[PDB]
Amino acid sequence: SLITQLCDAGQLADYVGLGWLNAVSSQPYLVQALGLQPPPRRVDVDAAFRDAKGLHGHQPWVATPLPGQTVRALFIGINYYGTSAALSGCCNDVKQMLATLQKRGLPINEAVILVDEDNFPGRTDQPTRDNIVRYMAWLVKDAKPGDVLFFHYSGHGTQCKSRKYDQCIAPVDFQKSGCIVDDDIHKLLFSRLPEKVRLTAVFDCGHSGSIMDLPFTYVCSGGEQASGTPHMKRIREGNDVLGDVMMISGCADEQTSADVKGSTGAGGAATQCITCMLMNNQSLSYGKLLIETRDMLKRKRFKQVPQLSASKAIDLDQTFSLTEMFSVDRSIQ
Ligand SMILES: [Cl-]
Ligand SMILES: [Cl-]
Ligand code: NA
Ligand code: NA
Ligand code: NA
Ligand code: NA
Repeated sequence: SLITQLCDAGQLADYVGLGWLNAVSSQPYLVQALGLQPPPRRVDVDAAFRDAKGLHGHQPWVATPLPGQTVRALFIGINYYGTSAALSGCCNDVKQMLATLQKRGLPINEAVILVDEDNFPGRTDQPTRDNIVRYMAWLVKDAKPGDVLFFHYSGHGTQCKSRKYDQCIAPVDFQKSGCIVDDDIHKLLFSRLPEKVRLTAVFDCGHSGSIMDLPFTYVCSGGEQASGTPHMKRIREGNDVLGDVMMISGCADEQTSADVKGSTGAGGAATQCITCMLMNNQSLSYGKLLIETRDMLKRKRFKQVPQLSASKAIDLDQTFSLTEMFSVDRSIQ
């Protein structure tokens, strides 16, 4: 059962109290491009699920249980301290993610936190290639109808050579162990969910645009209005995802600029998008919330606009949530 009292297993983290909601930067940070990488070691999903046996998370805070549902979460933040790859804001993104989920009362049964920041309360382990792979398997391995899964990554996205380039993420030990290709992330995180499981995945990568091979997407570009009726669009033939996967990322505005012939930051946009969506206390639809969120990113000088991708065409009139299955937009084949 979920721990419902602070006297049950002792005191738990108060991330809001450590200033992680209100007293850390929510501004853009600099993300230098990593550059083209050598070929990665492709994932053996068998070995991943084997290495995940016996892994577990911990309950990060007390909250009100959702009847008929469990919640599992994996957070990955990578600053690449001391290297040419160093990023200032990725572990801070995870701080804000954790504090926002706590503030809003998401009842997480088990969380795993992979960050390279020292003295980070609740840190499970280092975000190495092998840890990311096995804990991705951990997140999805026990999934049953009604379950809710949450995934957050803030770190480098880049390209790696094949054995045409692949999009990939860089673990903290990428220099030794190589990157993880988006196809393998899709196979670990998305492909192995059964029906009636809900996942939300947030990828905060300054230089990717990748949508993890999902079949439907919606970009909340500059010409969208609250008085319009947005829809997702199909961008890939075929689909191997049974569950309800929703992904938040940032991408370039698809509206063509009126500039003919200001300052921004590329880091932190996806995290601000999801946290802004969660902090809005008015039970807005996906569509309306993405407008407000787009406006926040342009106000705060982020380079990116919001991108929502999914395993089904979500009716954007549906109320945004982390916990509910999608209402399908039947107009999108
Ligand atoms: Cl619950
Ligand atoms: Cl609709
Ligand atoms: Na915040
Ligand atoms: Na990068
Ligand atoms: Na598959
Ligand atoms: Na700003």
